Amino acid sequence: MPIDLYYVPGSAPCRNVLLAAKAVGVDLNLKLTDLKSGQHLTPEFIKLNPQHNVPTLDDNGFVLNESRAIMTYLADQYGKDDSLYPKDPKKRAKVNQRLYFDMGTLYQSFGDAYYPHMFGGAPLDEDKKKKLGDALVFLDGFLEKSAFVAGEDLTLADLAIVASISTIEAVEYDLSPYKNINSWYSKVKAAAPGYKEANEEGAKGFGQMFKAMT
Amino acid sequence: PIDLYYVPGSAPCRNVLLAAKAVGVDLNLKLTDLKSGQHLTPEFIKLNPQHNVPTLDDNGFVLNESRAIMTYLADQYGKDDSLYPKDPKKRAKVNQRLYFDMGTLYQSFGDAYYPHMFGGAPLDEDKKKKLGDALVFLDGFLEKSAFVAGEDLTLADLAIVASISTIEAVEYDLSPYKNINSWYSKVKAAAPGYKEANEEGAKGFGQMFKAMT
Ligand SMILES: N[C@@H](CCC(=O)N[C@@H](CS)C(=O)NCC(=O)O)C(=O)O
Ligand SMILES: N[C@@H](CCC(=O)N[C@@H](CS)C(=O)NCC(=O)O)C(=O)O
Repeated sequence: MPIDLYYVPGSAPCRNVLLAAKAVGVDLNLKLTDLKSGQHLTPEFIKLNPQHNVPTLDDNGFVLNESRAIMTYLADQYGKDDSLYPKDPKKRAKVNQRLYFDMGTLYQSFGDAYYPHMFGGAPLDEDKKKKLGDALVFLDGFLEKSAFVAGEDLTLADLAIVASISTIEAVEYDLSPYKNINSWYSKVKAAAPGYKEANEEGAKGFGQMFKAMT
Repeated sequence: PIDLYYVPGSAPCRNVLLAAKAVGVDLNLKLTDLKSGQHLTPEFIKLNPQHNVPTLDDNGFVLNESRAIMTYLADQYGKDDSLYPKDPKKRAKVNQRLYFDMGTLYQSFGDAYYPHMFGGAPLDEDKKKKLGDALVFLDGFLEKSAFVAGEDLTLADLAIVASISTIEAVEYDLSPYKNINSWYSKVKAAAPGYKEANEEGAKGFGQMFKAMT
């Protein structure tokens, strides 16, 4: 059977996976799982994934959540060669490093600053914004030294980080200080297969939803 | 030589010290005093611009992010496939649990305790509750598997045991979680070098907590 992906388009973690699947060359059967209306909280979804979250991959009964685990699973299980996620232990470690940066530092700080404001009606906190800036400073630093985030080729880590950066852009955060981010971002938009469909449109939709909600 | 810049009370540092024991990698430990800015010297920053620990320096190859260092030691020096299986599906279960550990378990612990320990803030019982939720999910994982990602000790058990030992050290109450507690016993015994790598640092962290608290 085709591999199912339970997802919503505006979700950056979901876009991580959409991008990885396009880059690897995997067709997914997309199962829209609307969170507003609780589709992740049905009895059948809970049974599939006790954490009741998207993305959830179901590859013919093999089920994963965690976007970044899903990305590397697709790449190793279905990739034609290892360019997007090298077998070499050192190059692979660099990609993993930046995937953890993306989760724990970049995307975490974005969510910390923006989700309570968007979903909880909380004031946008300047201290929290600052910490998202600090994360952007680091990423700009990475990209000063290398063409892509984990080295000289586009890898899974650029795909996750672009999903996060496009989301940060979509809430109208000012990316103008980060010249290396900006140059890289243009490069990834052109290089990442299926960029516009897998990421750009969902990110733009997130931005619309942010405006509406705030 | 393979250097580790660290402090022992840090759960992310213990993540690595555990992995290093399990894989069988000797590390030259370089204690890094954070309170006096040793991670902020020019030399450090040159090595790791994020100025954080753990930092690994494997003969000039530099990494930060504990969980990436863990899987690097296995990938580069590993002799036991069962610790971090090469099979893509088994490996993905290990990876899934590592991301659970950073993004759900340890995240929710840090959100609940760090503001209090490091910010003077009072403990928010709703944030503690979200840590509870993460522990509920973990306890569930362990209902139908011996270890967090399958039937063998893996790198994911080692990260999660660093996290749970930290959670225990702040006197959070783990008695409701029967599967976590059974698993925790097993890992303390199964993980090579567990006391050296993890116990004293978790105890240290707990003392620090009690002092700052
Ligand atoms: N760390 C996870 C995050 C997944 C996540 O945050 N999903 C959100 C949507 S963006 C969700 O499904 N929330 C519903 C829930 O957890 O109840 C990943 O990378 O996949
Ligand atoms: N996600 C990183 C977190 C590392 C981390 O937060 N280290 C702390 C100690 S527990 C630190 O070095 N803080 C100093 C700083 O960030 O400037 C990992 O897993 O290694």
